Amino acid sequence: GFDLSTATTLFWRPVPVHVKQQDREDVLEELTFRILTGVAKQNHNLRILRIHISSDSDLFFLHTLEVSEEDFQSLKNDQGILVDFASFPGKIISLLEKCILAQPGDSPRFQAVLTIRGGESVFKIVEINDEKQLPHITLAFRPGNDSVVKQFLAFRLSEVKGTCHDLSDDLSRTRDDRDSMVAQLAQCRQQLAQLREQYDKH
Amino acid sequence: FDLSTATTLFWRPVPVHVKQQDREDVLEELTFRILTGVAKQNHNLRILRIHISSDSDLFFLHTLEVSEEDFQSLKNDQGILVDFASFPGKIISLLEKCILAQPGDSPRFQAVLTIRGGESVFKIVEINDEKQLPHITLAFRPGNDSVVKQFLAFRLSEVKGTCHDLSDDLSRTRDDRDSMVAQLAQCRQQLAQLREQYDKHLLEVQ
Repeated sequence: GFDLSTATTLFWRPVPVHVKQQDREDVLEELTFRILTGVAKQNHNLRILRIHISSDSDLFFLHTLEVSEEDFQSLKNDQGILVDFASFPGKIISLLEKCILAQPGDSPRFQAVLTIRGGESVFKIVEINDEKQLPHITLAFRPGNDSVVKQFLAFRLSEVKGTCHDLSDDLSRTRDDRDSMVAQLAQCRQQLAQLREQYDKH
Repeated sequence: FDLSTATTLFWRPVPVHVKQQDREDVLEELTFRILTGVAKQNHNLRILRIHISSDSDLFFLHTLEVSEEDFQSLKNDQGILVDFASFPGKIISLLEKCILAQPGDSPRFQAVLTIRGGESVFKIVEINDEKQLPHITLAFRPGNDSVVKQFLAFRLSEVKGTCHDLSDDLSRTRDDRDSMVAQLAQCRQQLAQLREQYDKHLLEVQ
């Protein structure tokens, strides 16, 4: 399937989403959106796009979408999506960018909506002009399950563990440099105090 | 089991001899973490939990969990002289022995994890030439999808946190480094200016 190793992040930012769940109350949450593009393990010629909706506050919350260069004609059909596969992530980004920048008094107002109906969920980005609500994109996401959330958290962990390692390396290098500057400052202060004595010389 | 009020008593990699049914024997370095706390349901019930994981296989997990109550069965089915409070200490010293063991040693302390599928047995053995004498033998359950999920979410928030702290120190360190360079440059300026004031004043007084 999809190899999160050879993957490329195109977008990875929190977006203000209106989450609507089945027997729970409507809530405005800030959810993380990551748009990934790569290939299939089985066939290195099959391009795939992956989208993840997660929360930094709920580490178990996850919603996923996955479409190959092939199956894109199915998704494109029924939706009316004018754009091709290569163009698709760009259409998604600009729309999520509009939602990010939306301000209270706005009209037309761009709003992201995630409707959770048990084992399936629908993500839409809508343009709200007073009464009328016009959708720019409507997508089909699958929530959970235990096996998928498990793999995601293992990916996230190795990822954070890695950026942690890099931070540690810079801190070492920075601390080493700071220590060298103090030695140089002390030597300069010594030269300065010695020159002052050499000034007397009376 | 309260993971909020929990306490880590041990947390280190130990060299373990992993034996699996249908696979070849392997010497791996596995992470051991010993925690003690209480039950969510009853704040009066003391519990001990031990996790065996790998930094190389993020899905590998084997767990052991015993409450102050359940200890007596574990104690009888073993001959363990020590009480519940004393038990983690017995485990630690044995894990230290395995950690410090060197190749040519005899008596040599060795950690062994046997996987039969659905169940796994962890033992710490003393090897004096031929004879192998076990000091501890424990029953571990390999983690399922739901248990591995919770573990990785715990690990992630934990690393995400120590990552934040590292970032803060790097900011503070970088700020200090930048200030030292400014101080060094100012000192070098003062030094060059004094030199001109000296040179001139000595030429002038002639």
